[PDB]
Amino acid sequence: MLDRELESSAPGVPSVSVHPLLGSHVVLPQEPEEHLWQGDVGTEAHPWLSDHRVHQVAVLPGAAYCEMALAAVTPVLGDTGEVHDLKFHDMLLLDDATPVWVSAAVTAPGTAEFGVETHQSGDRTQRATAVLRGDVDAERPAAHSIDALLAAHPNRVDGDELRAGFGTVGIGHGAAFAGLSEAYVATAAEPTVVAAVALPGPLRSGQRGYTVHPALLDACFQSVIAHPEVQNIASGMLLPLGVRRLRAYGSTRNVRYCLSRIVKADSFGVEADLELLDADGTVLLSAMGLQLGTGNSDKAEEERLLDERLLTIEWQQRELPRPGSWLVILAGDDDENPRAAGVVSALIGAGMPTTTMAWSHDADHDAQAAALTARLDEQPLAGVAVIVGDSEHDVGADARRGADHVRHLVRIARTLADAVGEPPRLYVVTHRSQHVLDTDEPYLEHSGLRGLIRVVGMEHPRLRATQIDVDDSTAHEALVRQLLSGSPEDETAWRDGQWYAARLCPSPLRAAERRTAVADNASEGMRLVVRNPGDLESMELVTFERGTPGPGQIEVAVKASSINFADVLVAFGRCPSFDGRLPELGSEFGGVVTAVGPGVTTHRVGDRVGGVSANGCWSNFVTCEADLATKLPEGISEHEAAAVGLAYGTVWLGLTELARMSAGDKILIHSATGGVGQAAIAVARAAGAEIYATAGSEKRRQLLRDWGIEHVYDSRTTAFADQIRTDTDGYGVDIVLNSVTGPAQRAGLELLAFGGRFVEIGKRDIYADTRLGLFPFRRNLSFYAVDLALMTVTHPQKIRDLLATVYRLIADGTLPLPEITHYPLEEAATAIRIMGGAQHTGKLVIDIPDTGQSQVVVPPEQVPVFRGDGAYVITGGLGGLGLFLAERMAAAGCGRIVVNSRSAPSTRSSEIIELIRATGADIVVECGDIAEPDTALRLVAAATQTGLPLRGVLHAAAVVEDATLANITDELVEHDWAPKVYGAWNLHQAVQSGGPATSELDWFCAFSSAAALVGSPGQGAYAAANSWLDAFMQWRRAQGLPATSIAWGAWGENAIAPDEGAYAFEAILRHDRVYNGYAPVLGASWLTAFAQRSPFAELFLA
Amino acid sequence: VLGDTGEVHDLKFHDMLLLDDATPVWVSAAVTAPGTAEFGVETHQSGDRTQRATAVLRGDVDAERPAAHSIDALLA
Ligand SMILES: NC(=O)c1ccc[n+]([C@@H]2O[C@H](COP(=O)([O-])OP(=O)(O)OC[C@H]3O[C@@H](n4cnc5c(N)ncnc54)[C@H](OP(=O)(O)O)[C@@H]3O)[C@@H](O)[C@H]2O)c1
Repeated sequence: MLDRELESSAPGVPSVSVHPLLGSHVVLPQEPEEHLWQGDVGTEAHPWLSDHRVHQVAVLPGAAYCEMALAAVTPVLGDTGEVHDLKFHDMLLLDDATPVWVSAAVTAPGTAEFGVETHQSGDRTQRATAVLRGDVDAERPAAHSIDALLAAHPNRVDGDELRAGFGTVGIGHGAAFAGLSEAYVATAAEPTVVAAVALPGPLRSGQRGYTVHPALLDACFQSVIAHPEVQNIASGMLLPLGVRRLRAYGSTRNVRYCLSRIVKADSFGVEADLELLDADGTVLLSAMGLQLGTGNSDKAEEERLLDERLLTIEWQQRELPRPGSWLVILAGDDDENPRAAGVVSALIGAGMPTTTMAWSHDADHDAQAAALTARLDEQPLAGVAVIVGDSEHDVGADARRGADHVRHLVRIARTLADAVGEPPRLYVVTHRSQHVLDTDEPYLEHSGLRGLIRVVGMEHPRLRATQIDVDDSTAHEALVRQLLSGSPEDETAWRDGQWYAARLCPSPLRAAERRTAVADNASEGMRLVVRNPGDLESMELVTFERGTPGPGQIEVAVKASSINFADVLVAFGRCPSFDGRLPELGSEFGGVVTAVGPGVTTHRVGDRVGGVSANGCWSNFVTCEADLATKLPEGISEHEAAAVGLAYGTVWLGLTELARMSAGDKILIHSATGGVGQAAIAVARAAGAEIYATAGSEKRRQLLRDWGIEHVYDSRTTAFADQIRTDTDGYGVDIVLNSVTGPAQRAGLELLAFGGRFVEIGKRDIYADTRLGLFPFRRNLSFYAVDLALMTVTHPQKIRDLLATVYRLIADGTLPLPEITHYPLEEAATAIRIMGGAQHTGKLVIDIPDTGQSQVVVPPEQVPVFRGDGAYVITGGLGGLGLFLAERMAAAGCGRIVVNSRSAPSTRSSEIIELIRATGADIVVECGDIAEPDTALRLVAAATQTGLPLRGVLHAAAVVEDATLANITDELVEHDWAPKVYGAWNLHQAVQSGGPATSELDWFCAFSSAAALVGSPGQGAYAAANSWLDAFMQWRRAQGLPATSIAWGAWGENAIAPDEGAYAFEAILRHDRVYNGYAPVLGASWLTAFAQRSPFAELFLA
Repeated sequence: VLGDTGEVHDLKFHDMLLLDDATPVWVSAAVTAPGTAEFGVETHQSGDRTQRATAVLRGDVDAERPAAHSIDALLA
């Protein structure tokens, strides 16, 4: 509109052009040339950013920081430049609004430090850092022949096919990030990829002021994965971690191709060099040294894999929802079932024509099978309820009976499957078959049937194989309610009047699923720590092995320790440290020497001492250096010294030592109601200084006024400054014990006059690199930084003397001790909530229990598991997993490993045992059929023989005979059942039967199968044997004995690897969880098929 | 700063800013206490920072709109 422009040539709105990401730019008024941008990278501001998402959560791609760095070059360094050593730190998770701060600072001419950070509730989080360089030479790589390149790379890779592959590992690329059309490759020998990238149509409008659009640059990074050497080697989650050198030669608007080159292709990561070419082949941008990789740590990769692979069955309290003839059939005729009687009466009571069948063991099964098939063809029925009979506490009997039930349910299930018409719904009613409520002790016999009904439902889904695990107390009126409601639930249970329903889920927790113990407080190590800072509920009492001290160290028996404000920040994760590592809870202590390490003349055992250590002083025993402890004088207790130490030390150092607090001079004590505050008052009163104090609460301020201190102000504002200037007739103060921050720090410096002694104890502003204006220093001011924590490492003698001098002054009575409020170790979190909320006054002391009392404690991975002072037994050790585990255990440090297998050792097995015995650890081989009882005893006696107590068992012994329900013979059931169930019981008995050597074991593990859990068709007999063995472990745990079961997946020698399972096995044992299911889950065919068929795997579909 | 109606308190000017074709100035307001903020204008040239103006800002003050006058009566 030529008119609109001429009339608008007068009222113009004041606006300025900005970068889409970087946003508003400000150059700070300081040397060196320091720049600063503030901008939004939220999904509301930049919709297209929602299309890049890791694990279904929108995150900022690596490519975004690349653009930000490239963009920040020209304004800082007014020239053509590069971006060197660009690194991506934490993963930025995007919201509707995600403000981000970029900042570049000139270090040297033609060089500048770059950095993208994000600020949340005061806490800064660095997201990326690099170096900008302008001095670099204009070395534009020569244009390429797009025709020749594409001719040299004939093998085409589709973009959608590759982006689908990214979705499996967890990385999602939406419409915006689908720029990669297709990538052309050749072989692994050829290290290059010619990719056909292009910024999608919607984003072409939004090319705006981008050096390179991050959507486009990420599509180039995707192109690197199309290389065959990358696909073959690094078959894991590859995320960009950084870029060695980034330069833009021109506009990337017309980029149509991306030429990649593999520098290095390793299992850990992939390095590559990129070049963005236009249609002609001219280079527009180059990325040398693009580093991709498995996000963080090698050990953190294992921990993450283990979590995804684990599986557990969980029971949910459910209600029967919404809105034909029936047949009730039995499994024991000589046993009169009131459940069967009551069910038939309740179905007829509901108004359904019910018939009853009496199939029992030791009966003509071919004739009864024909009688059943006749009843089905005679009348069309809706469902068939199979009532399993319960005989009449002996497990031995229930293990033998459990086989007969499986053999009999196969006979019944086979005849229902072989139906001319539409098969009716099968309902199997078992008596306390499996564990649902934590209080339950499982009734076996029916334990094996849950694996069979799961396989029958998979082999023959027409008849929806449903299981109903009933208890004695429940009522038949509520049971038939389930049969007639027709809910699609396949695994169900009844405990009292409540209906439960199973559901498969991964649960790799480490809270209740971690070992527990009880430990003495006089003996045995126990320490207090936060498993994850921020949450005070995560404050745990952990165990530690208190070892011999030395050289030049001392073990102290702590009677008490303090709670400093520093220990609160540690609890919330807000504590700053020069080391970088977050310190341990408890800095100071007061105790009695336990042991003196070789060799120190200074300390003696039984000396009452107080000191410092780190390493957690909220524990019964602390090992501290001789440099950090001092004998307490007679005038003070362990608890008095534990409170005083740091508060008075910091003050002593700060006021009387650094600031040389003279008499009469005015002192400003910030937050004077606290520990350091009360200590400051004490020495200020002693020195004869005029006190000016501050405090947050009115109640807290009024306390200072009552303590006899005139001149009290608010610590949360900058009022105190002008108020003190008025209350001193413009003089101000002399000394300032600054615990406060920000403008209150600056205001405090501006306050003190001539004498000027600013003592900063507060670390926040130092670690934040706050540019402190030097102009107030024109009056001979003196700034003092104080970090006793650091001093304890750099000059421990000065800290020794500083503690020793305050313990002397306080014991002499030269200084009076402050308000001390004791807290038992248990209520430590409560003291933190109080201190952390500014509710407290004075000092808070943690009292350590000097008693013969016991306290419940948690061993994380201090668990023994594999040890040289203990023997081990492995059934099925001469082959399969057992031989790999035995070899791994011998290497892990095990004294005597008895290996068993009914067959003699093979030629390759004997060779493996020879090299293990050659490399120290002895391996005994005692053959036998574990199904026979004498074998279990012979094994146990052999493992103990070398003066070693049995510390663990492994039940890998197994037979696998697979057959379809139609051809599952009665003999084949006993073949698979015998080693798994009879061996497990004979092992259990051999352990109890054994003397005190066997009554000391740490674990009892049993290798189960994932086929029992899901229902792999054809297994059946093997599946049922495992479901009994899985329930047997929950029963063994219920009795108190240790017990474990690991339902394994598919091993190698997509499928579990050998060394992958070794870590999982060892890990599962470090934790107190009975059922563990290690199996490759990802997005497998058998899981996607199982999730859509039944609501048991509801959480897997999502 | 204070997303509301506000007063500017104790506005002081110090050194006389002489202007050139370019004279960059940095304004800077920080919250100190609630509904209150230290305001400050300054200029950095050759390494010497020069505070050209300062004040406090208040958003907690009450809108006591002075009464309107009679333009014509006033002129009489
Ligand atoms: N080596 C060292 O550098 C060193 C040694 C010791 C202590 N210090 C520093 O000195 C300070 C006091 O130590 P202390 O334990 O002896 O005294 P303290 O009074 O026990 O420490 C806590 C006080 O900090 C104030 N505070 C401000 N913001 C707070 C928040 N978000 N949460 C909780 N409290 C808050 C509260 O006082 P008001 O409400 O009265 O303002 C509270 O009483 C700490 O800030 C600590 O880092 C430094």
